[PDB]
Amino acid sequence: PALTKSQTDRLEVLLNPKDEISLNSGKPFRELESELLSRRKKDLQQIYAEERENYLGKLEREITRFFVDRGFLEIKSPILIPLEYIERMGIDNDTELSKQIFRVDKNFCLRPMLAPNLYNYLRKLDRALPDPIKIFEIGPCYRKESDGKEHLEEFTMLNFCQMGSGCTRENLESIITDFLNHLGIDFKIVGDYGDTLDVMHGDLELSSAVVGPIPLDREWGIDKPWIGAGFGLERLLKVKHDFKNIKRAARSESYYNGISTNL
Amino acid sequence: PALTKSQTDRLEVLLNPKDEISLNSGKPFRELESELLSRRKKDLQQIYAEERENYLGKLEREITRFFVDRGFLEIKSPILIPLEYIERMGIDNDTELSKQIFRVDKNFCLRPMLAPNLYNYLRKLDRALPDPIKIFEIGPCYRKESDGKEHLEEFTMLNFCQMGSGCTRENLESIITDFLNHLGIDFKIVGDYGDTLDVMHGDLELSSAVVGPIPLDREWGIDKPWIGAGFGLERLLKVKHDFKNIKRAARSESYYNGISTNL
Ligand SMILES: CCC(=O)NCCCC[C@H](N)C(=O)OP(=O)(O)OC[C@H]1O[C@@H](n2cnc3c(N)ncnc32)[C@H](O)[C@@H]1O
Ligand SMILES: CCC(=O)NCCCC[C@H](N)C(=O)OP(=O)(O)OC[C@H]1O[C@@H](n2cnc3c(N)ncnc32)[C@H](O)[C@@H]1O
Ligand SMILES: [Mg+2]
Ligand SMILES: [Mg+2]
Repeated sequence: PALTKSQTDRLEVLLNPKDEISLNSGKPFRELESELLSRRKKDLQQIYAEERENYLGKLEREITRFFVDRGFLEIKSPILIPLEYIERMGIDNDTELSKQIFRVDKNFCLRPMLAPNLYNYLRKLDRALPDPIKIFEIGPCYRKESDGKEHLEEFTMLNFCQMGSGCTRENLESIITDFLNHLGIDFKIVGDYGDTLDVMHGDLELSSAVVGPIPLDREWGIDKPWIGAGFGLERLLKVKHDFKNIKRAARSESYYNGISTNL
Repeated sequence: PALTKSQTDRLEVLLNPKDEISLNSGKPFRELESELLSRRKKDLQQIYAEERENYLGKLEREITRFFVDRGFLEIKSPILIPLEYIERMGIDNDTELSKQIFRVDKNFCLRPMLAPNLYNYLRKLDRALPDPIKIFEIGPCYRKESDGKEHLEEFTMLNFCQMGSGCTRENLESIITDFLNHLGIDFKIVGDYGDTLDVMHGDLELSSAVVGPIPLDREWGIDKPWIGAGFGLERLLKVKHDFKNIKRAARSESYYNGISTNL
């Protein structure tokens, strides 16, 4: 008897990429399930005995080393930010991204992006640090999505930026290229001062990158050239580990390093 | 002319511990301010030229290494959790901690603690990992406080726990002792199965620790012995760097590694 769709969904939860297992084979569900449970338990046992690191934490540490070694200051700014920051980012209540904001009190929200806080750091550090000013942050961001296969409501962004000298399109592309080649992730940069560039892996957007200046800058007290880009860590993990579903790369109680925890 | 209280507040923002500067000295405000601005800019310049690491990120990486090296699995679980988890933690709407929860939708909240998610991981991993099960998480937690000098609304917790064999009071105390002596933080353990222990630095609570089992366990499908403790990273930093105000240790736009960013 062929497998049901429910049975197949269950096995797919337990399936890891390159299991090299045959589903249309003849063996009963009970046996296919038991084999996969056995392998996934062995996977968790191996992690526990050997490395013990979470993929998302580990990627964050690897990205952090990359940017610190190339002259970028590590920032840790608030996750809960004023709603006023969202309007000052030019996100009107009429816009689609405005519908995606998780509001917290009358006055606050979960940040949907790193830009507002990094803008403020750029302005502030310009009074203390020599040109060029190079900073980055990694951390949680939040957007209400009709999520599915490549959007999470709770995700993790990297944003880096440089302000002052050396803020060219060529340098932005070179940093992106060095970064992704260091992680071992395949990509192409797609796009036409004011440039928006998308870093794609096939149809999947890994990053939006910007070559400033842009008019928004003056709302944040910024009047120098700048370059920057934002990457989703879960997307990077999804590509790197060949997960079919981005939920396998998320902060989660249902997956650990892409392995089902419902065993 | 003596300094005003406002002037003194301003200088205190710029003052770092062991500046060895004399305020009741005779020199005008303008000059004292200029000296401190100069030193704080030099501090940021030194960080930028040399290490480039944020203290909170760096402490997290150091704590992570400590626990991974001693057999604990690194967890990264959701920050946004179901409100049902809070009631199942035995936090009634009549309780004070219930007033402190940041609600997000009808159904979700920002986690005020790590326990509910770690409970779920303990139950799940018990089907896969050999006894004893040893896990930890580090990350953001949220409580509405009348904050002041030692509470933040947005803070960072470490929680570790062990379940199964070896779950004794002596072992819990030994792990706490090794951890704090590794960080170089002075402490005493204060307290009388079911034990609550507070780890104190003078009057400042660094941790609450628990020797299970306790009755709550069965709401989470846990029926084995366990031990665990939760530490605030910002409190640890405050003690370690001798900050007078915990805001200097927080995720912030006003302080970087305890140095004012308003220069
Ligand atoms: C100082 C300002 C600065 O430095 N600006 C430069 C940053 C420009 C860009 C600016 N940072 C920007 O916001 O784009 P995005 O909303 O498309 O998000 C960027 C990336 O986040 C990931 N991402 C976005 N939403 C999600 C989601 N719901 N789930 C998972 N990953 C996501 C995804 O990888 C996407 O490509
Ligand atoms: C599986 C369950 C488990 O493993 N349980 C063991 C954990 C027991 C204990 C359990 N984890 C517990 O919740 O106590 P707390 O609310 O007093 O918070 C603990 C610590 O967080 C810090 N802390 C708490 N609130 C704040 C704040 N508003 N600002 C800064 N630091 C804070 C502070 O260091 C405090 O000592
Ligand atoms: Mg985009
Ligand atoms: Mg307490």
